[PDB]
Amino acid sequence: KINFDIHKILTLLPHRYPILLVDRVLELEPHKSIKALKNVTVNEPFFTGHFPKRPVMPGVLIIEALAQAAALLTFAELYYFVGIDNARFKRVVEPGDQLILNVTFERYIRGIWKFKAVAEVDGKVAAEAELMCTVK
Amino acid sequence: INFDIHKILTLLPHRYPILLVDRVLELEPHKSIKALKNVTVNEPFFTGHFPKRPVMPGVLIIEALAQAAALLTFAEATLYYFVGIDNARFKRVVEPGDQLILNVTFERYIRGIWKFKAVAEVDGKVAAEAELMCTVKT
Amino acid sequence: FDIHKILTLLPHRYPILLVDRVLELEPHKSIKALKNVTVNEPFFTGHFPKRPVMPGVLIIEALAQAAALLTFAEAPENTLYYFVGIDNARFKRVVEPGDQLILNVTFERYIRGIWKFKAVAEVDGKVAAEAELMCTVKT
Amino acid sequence: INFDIHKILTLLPHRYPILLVDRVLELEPHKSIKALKNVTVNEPFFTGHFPKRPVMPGVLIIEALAQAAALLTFAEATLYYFVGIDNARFKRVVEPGDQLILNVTFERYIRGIWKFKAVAEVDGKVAAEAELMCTVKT
Amino acid sequence: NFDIHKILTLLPHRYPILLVDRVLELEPHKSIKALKNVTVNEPFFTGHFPKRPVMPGVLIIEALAQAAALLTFAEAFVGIDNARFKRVVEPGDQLILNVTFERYWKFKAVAEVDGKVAAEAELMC
Amino acid sequence: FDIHKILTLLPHRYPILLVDRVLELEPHKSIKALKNVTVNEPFFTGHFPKRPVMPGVLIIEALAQAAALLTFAEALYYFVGIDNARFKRVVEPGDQLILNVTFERYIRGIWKFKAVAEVDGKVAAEAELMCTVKT
Repeated sequence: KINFDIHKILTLLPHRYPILLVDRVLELEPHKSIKALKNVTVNEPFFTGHFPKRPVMPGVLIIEALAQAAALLTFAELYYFVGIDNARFKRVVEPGDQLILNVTFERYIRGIWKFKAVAEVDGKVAAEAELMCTVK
Repeated sequence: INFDIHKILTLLPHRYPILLVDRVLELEPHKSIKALKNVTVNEPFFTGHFPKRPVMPGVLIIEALAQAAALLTFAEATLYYFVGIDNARFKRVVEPGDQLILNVTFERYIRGIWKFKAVAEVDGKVAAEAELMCTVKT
Repeated sequence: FDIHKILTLLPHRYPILLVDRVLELEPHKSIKALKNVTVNEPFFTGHFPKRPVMPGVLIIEALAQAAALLTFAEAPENTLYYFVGIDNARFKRVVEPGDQLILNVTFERYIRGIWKFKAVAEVDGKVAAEAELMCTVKT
Repeated sequence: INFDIHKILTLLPHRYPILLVDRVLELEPHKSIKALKNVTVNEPFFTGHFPKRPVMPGVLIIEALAQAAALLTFAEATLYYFVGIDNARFKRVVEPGDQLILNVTFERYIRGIWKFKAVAEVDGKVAAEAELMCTVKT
Repeated sequence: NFDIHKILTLLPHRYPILLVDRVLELEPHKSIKALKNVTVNEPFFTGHFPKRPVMPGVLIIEALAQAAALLTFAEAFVGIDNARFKRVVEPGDQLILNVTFERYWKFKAVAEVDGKVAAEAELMC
Repeated sequence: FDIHKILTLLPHRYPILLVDRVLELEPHKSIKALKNVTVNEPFFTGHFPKRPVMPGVLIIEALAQAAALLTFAEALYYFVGIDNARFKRVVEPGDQLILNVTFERYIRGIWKFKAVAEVDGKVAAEAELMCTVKT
């Protein structure tokens, strides 16, 4: 089980501020599954407008985080979203949460990858979804 | 009905850097909406996505589709949250210069969940399509 | 041509690269370019908080970046672009999120390091702004 | 009359990233003003203009001067609009480290339009000069 | 024990310099344990440093000082001393902000990551 | 020397490069640098929304980068200590922060410095800084 840091991540993904959303890889079973982390703090650029009176992590960004972990899983050992399916959001995610990013490989069919993805906060499920991706 | 960024601002709580609807082109209240989102290289996400080559992140397209949906909800009538996204497919890369036409049609309401069919078009071709489910709180 | 050719020709980057695409190009004579205006632009938070209004000076900036594309095209980080003068600039319409700013620039004259252009920005076939622009190029 | 960024905040609506006047040093009410604008490399435009060589955009010097003109207009007396720029000349490249002295003398008022003579100086030498036409709406 | 929303009502600080995400334990008028999450998606990381992300030391002091204001204004910046930085704080760290009241407003402060001390300092207000 | 030499010597960038210009340099002994303070800086929007105030810790950071400049001038940057830092003035948009940094001692990988930030000739902040350079 491979474990690596934000420095290794930078060499693997083209994503940068303000939309690189994986801080750390905790466990990685190459080409099979990955456990990554995404710290959530009030000091991130979107919180100021989502929402002014009350900070809420945009759910589309939890999906983005997961798809970035999916990409680490692919690239480890540019990225493009092809499909999102069965996305369910089950908790408002806020400043202070750590966002465990669990993603498993499912299939590859002609340059499209299907992944199963779950984001947890404190053992509970915050969101889940099936992601489909391609590189170019 | 049709309105501008100024009415939009009075209807959505979203602000920069994640207010992603510029104009309402048509609103058939409580039924359907065609809204506009201008994509320009002068947006803060393009610097990181991706440094070599600008690409509008697919998820912000979904996000823009949801704010069109909230307008549909809120117009002719408080925070907006996602509960589900199904059958979300991305068919075209969207770039600086494109106008993102945001077509949203209300489908059902059930115990706080609003469901919509959403289609984002650029030049009359489908860039993304998804089914959206959202709720409203506090 | 598109935002990618544009990126290979101009040194300007965020938050001041204000041309998205080139619609028409009569090489060394004139250019019609496009700048999409959206509320998701960093200057709108400050200009103004109550009511988004595209700042007139940035329309001018967009017109001058177009002029520079006219200059650098059919002809990377270290050749820079500078306003030397602006004459006869008139702002006729307020430009807003939603508007597509059509950037029309025609080359008029070059001498001893200065390019003069006649520039007109339009929104929906109506004149938003017009100016005479004088610019130079260094290192 | 000498006042600071705090009085300034009460008189002008402009805010970050386009409030470009830091301090007023001299005000002859409704006739002339000397304001101040600190140029530092920690300003959001410098990263794009230009990467690897900071250059204050000339149009933001024009903007700074116009805000000094707005102050001249609003003090000892609600949005602000550019109507015109004429005879704009840029004589020095302005950089991080330079203090910009914003000199604005009122010149005429005809049917809604204020006109001003404007000069921006760095270290006693002229960085930019221009004639500015402005108007106040809603 | 209280959250970001509560914090927002007690500190005037806002983005990009509000650096307390959550208060884990407060013993009023006496001590506070506070949390500040560190992620690569914070605005300073892009120039500190370009090759290599590294949380500015002075920002850990800022976070501890905010942790200390919370101690002060709940149930209701003049000097730093003996500040030492022992560990580089990085994206992914959960920065635990410990602040005890030591006299009066002086404080002893220790920012811990993963139970190791990241930095420590005396603070006055 | 100017912001352009400064860029060639510090690795720091926006939004945390906080020296605009070096005014005097006694190589390996001392430095007088400049930091322009303007409302158009990213931190002011949050510190504080009502009322701009430059944060005390960013003055320290400015002084520390002046020390980096001093260390690197005629020959990554890490803070190791800060001592006897007092803040004696509220610095505002419009102020020029004069960054006075004297080098004192290098023992065992630690550079030590006395640092003073002045506004309008009067003292704004003063501190002893300990730093070290890695990689």
